[PDB]
Amino acid sequence: MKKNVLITGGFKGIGKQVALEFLKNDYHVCITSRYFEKEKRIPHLFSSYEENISFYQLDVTDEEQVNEIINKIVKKFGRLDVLVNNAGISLSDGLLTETKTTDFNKMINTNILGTYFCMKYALKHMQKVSCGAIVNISSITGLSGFPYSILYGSTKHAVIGLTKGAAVEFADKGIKINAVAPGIIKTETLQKEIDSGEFSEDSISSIHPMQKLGTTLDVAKGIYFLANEDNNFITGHVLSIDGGYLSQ
Amino acid sequence: MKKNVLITGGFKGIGKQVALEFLKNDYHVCITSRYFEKEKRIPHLFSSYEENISFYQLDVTDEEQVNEIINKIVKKFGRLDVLVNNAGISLSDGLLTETKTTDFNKMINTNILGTYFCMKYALKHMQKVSCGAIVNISSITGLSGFPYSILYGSTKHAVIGLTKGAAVEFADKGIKINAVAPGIIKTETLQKEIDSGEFSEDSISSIHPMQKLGTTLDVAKGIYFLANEDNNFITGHVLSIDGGYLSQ
Ligand SMILES: NC(=O)c1ccc[n+]([C@@H]2O[C@H](COP(=O)([O-])OP(=O)(O)OC[C@H]3O[C@@H](n4cnc5c(N)ncnc54)[C@H](OP(=O)(O)O)[C@@H]3O)[C@@H](O)[C@H]2O)c1
Ligand SMILES: NC(=O)c1ccc[n+]([C@@H]2O[C@H](COP(=O)([O-])OP(=O)(O)OC[C@H]3O[C@@H](n4cnc5c(N)ncnc54)[C@H](OP(=O)(O)O)[C@@H]3O)[C@@H](O)[C@H]2O)c1
Repeated sequence: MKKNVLITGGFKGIGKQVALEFLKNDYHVCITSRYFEKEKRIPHLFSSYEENISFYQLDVTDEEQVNEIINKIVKKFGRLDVLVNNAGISLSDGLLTETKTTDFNKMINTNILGTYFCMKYALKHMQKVSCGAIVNISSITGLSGFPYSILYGSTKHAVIGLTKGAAVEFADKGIKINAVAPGIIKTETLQKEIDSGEFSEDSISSIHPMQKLGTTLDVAKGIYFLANEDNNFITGHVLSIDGGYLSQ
Repeated sequence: MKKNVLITGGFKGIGKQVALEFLKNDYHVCITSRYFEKEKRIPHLFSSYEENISFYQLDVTDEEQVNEIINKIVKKFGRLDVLVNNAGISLSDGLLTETKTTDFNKMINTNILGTYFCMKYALKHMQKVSCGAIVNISSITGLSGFPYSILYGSTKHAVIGLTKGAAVEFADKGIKINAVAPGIIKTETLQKEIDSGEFSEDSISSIHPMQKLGTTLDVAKGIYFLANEDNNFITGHVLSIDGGYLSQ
């Protein structure tokens, strides 16, 4: 009876807040981790929402598993209203000439191929019912040049390419496909790097015109807006959630 | 007491639906017309919301009147949470070589100067309280070249310039300033232009990848999202509401 959303992730950072936002809006939420040990955290991370959450172990770089997991979800729930491609990694070295090819391949595998696999199998099902929403997560580095994050940015550019291409291809099938482009977001990972003193909050906050960091809630709200049933006419679009970064 | 929004318009087309959207979300709404006689329509257009609506006669091309009306609103309500620059005109002729300078100046006056005047005086007030949101209405023609709508397109490009410029300028002052870029929207005006027979619906909807026209609700929903209290980190952005038009 509830709309059903799959988030690649859900246990930390942006993904957890995305899960919470859909839960607060009466969705059934499928969340994932590579680690089966995370399933037991559910009643404690999402106190009152436990009954509306389903766990799946999933590595998005494993195409066969992506197909299996999405098939399982469709079989169990008989619907797949929304896919949120949250899973992503950033392996930041130094300048381009010092970067490791193994790092770039890992980012490609997770950020590009993982998003591609999830789209590919989600769309096979969404096509049949001529409805659904996909929201991909890019970055400001997906729309501009960012020193020391060139390779990550390249993958996030590629994500935008998958978003716009798929959008145009599936536009007449009533499926919406959009992306968000967050600026620097204060996740748990960043908060502890600030708390360990070796990273000044104001130092990184200053790259945004708004002179503050983004929150996981800022991102979750944008994703929810693009995904919900009241989105009838927005597709192929990249929503910047960046404190004004891309406008200068 | 209630959040207060000013819309330049409110009696027809996109502007009416924007009023309705803010009303449904518990705002007090100031709506305007150049024509004082429209005020008596309010109990009939907005049956159950009449108590939460205030009428102001306003021509946005008259800078003195813009300053007067915004001052009167702030004096009476003691707040101005949101400004929506809805007022705009399209005077289409033929190719660029056949266009009338008088038509261009009219569009410049309403679409560029009107938006600028309202921003200018709204920001003098919002600056004082370090909060507020402005949503401007541009167009897909503000982000692409559109034969036979070159002059209108030029004014809507200019709107984006005002949007991005002010966003960066006021970002550190807590004020959000964004725009929407709608595709072709089925308003009352368009509905009857299809009814006359000069246009087929399928004919003009075919320019959008989604193969349908946008609605006034589509636009109102996008505007509300950018304007509401839960937008903390989106500024300087142009939200496309165009059935995928700009993604091709
Ligand atoms: N943080 C930022 O400032 C920022 C800015 C712009 C964009 N983004 C993007 O936003 C998304 C979320 O970032 P975040 O900072 O919230 O990340 P995070 O806190 O590091 O969490 C990463 C999430 O992705 C999952 N994941 C990673 N690799 C996976 C794989 N191979 N298969 C399945 N799941 C995998 C993790 O699941 P398990 O570890 O439980 O398996 C976890 O849920 C990413 O795409 C990121 O690039 C982040
Ligand atoms: N319709 C579309 O497909 C479309 C697409 C992209 C963008 N837009 C833009 O969206 C906005 C609304 O369009 P719409 O189609 O809803 O327009 P509409 O139905 O023609 O309504 C025009 C509105 O603008 C007001 N207005 C016009 N000139 C004014 C002036 N000099 N001073 C104050 N108010 C003035 C009118 O008020 P009174 O007549 O009551 O004085 C009315 O409320 C415009 O900026 C338009 O360019 C529309």
